Amino acid sequence: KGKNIQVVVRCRPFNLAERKASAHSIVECDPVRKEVSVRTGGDKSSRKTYTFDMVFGASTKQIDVYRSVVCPILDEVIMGYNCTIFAYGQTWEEDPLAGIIPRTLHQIFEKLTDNGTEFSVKVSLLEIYNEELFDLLNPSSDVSERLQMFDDPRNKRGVIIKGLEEITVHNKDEVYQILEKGAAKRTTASSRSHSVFSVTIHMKETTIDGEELVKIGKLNLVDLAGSINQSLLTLGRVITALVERTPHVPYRESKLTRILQDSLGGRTRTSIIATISPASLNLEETLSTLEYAHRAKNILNKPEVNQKL
Ligand SMILES: NS(=O)(=O)c1ccc(-c2ccc(C(F)(F)F)c(F)c2)cc1
Repeated sequence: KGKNIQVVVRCRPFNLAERKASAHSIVECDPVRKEVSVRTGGDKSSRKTYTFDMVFGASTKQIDVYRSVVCPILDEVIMGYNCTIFAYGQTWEEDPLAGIIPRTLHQIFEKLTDNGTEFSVKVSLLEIYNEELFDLLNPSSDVSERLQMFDDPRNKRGVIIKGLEEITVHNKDEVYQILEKGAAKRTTASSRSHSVFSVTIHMKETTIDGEELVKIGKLNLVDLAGSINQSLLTLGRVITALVERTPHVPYRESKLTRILQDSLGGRTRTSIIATISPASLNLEETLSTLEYAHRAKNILNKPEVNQKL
C-alpha cells in the first residue's frame, strides 16, 4: 500500500541567453507517451529517454502546468492528506511556485465555502538560506535573524520551528497583501535560497448530532534553488537512498530535508515539477534534473488522512 511520488517534467522555451550562444534544441517532450528524450551529442541518434507521470513541452504555459498538478492536489488537501509539491528548475513573464499561491487559496476557499463547510486557513512562509531558517511573514522582527528548530517527541520523526508566524486567512485577498510583504523581506541581493510556503486547513463537519468529523489538510509549496548547497545536495542523497534502499537516509544532514522528511518516503502525498532547458548549452544540468526526477518517481510514500471522528 502506497503512492509513488508524482513526477512531471516540463520543458521551457529557449531563453535569450541561449539564442545568443547559438545553442541548438536537444530535448523532445512527448506528452502523449509521457516521455522526455535528450540528444547526448552532435545527424546523430545518440539518445537517453525517460518516462514520467506527465510531460509538457514548451508550448504549454507554466501556469497550465502548475494547474494540471496543483488543482488535483488541492482536492487531496481537502480530503485531509498532507501534500507537498517540489518545484525545481524555475527562472511574457516567468513566475516561481509562489506566483500561484493566490490562485491556490482561491480554489481552496471556493471549494470549502460553496460547500457551506466550516474551516480555518493559516499560512506560513520560510526561506532556507545557507542552512539557516528565515521567517518571511514576521513583520517587526529584525530581517537578519533566524529561527530555531528541535525535534518534537509528539511527532518523533518531525520537527518544530519555534517563532514561525502562522497567519490566518479569511478572504482570498489577504493572500496578496501578505504574499507581497513577504517578497519585500527576502530582498537582500535569494538566488541560492529555498522557499517553503505552507497552507494549513482545519475543517469541521457535523455527521449526525453527537458526532463531528474534524480533518486537517496541509499543503507545502517548495521552490527549490537551482544549482555547495547542503539542502539541495542532501535532497539528492535522500532521493538516492530511498531508491537504493540504503538503511540510513541522511534526512538530518540538512535543514530542508529535515523540515520536509515526511515528503520523502513519509506519510505525505508528494509531487515534483522539474523544468528543463531545451538548449544544448545545458545538457549536463538537464541530464542531471532528469536523473533525480527519474529516481524520485520510484519512491513510495504512504499517505494517511488526518481526521478525528
Ligand atoms: N548540487 S547537487 O549536485 O548536490 C544537486 C543538484 C540538484 C539536485 C536535484 C535536481 C533535480 C531534482 C528534482 F528531482 F526535484 F527535480 C532534485 F530533487 C534534486 C540534487 C543535487
